Amino acid sequence: SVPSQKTYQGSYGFRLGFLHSGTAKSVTCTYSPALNKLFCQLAKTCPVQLWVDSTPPPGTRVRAMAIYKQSQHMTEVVRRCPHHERCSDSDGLAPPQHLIRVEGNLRAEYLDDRNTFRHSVVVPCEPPEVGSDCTTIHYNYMCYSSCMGGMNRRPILTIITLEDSSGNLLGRDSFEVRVCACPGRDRRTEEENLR
Ligand SMILES: [Zn+2]
Repeated sequence: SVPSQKTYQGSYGFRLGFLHSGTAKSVTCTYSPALNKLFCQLAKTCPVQLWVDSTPPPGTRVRAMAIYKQSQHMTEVVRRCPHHERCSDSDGLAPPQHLIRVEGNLRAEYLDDRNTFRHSVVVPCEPPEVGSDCTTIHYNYMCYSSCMGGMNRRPILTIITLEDSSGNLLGRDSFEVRVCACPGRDRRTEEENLR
């Protein structure tokens, strides 16, 4: 099967937000609204904002999962390549096979689906810090888009779902991801191509 990628705000008005980081050659993570695509370096912090219109119930959670963007690859589980799954760069919580990690959240849980074999990482939905209007989750992507035997140059999407305590759907959003050495240059290039 294939997880849905349909944008759905739901009862709570759920959607994502991204910082405006620019495209200098030194940038480590940058988001393109025109492409709905995040460009980031290997294992670097990717701040993703969560926005809602109203407060969801206690026990609400936020899950991230990657899928291949191209239909002919959609049924294939997105996972780390044969090199990176064995490089012992564990943070003590994320399984070494998982592409997406959450940084600095001890309540993060990593799922290997018993039926689809797909990977995801899920955290409790938390209110903004005092003085802030949204909550930020810090993600890491642990393989390059180009990794042989892994993504192998195939584009992926990250799907973020807002879930109730049973795992039922409350909201959904998504964005394409390219993990690369020079996010600034590649974003500039792909945006120029689009024009
Ligand atoms: Zn890799």
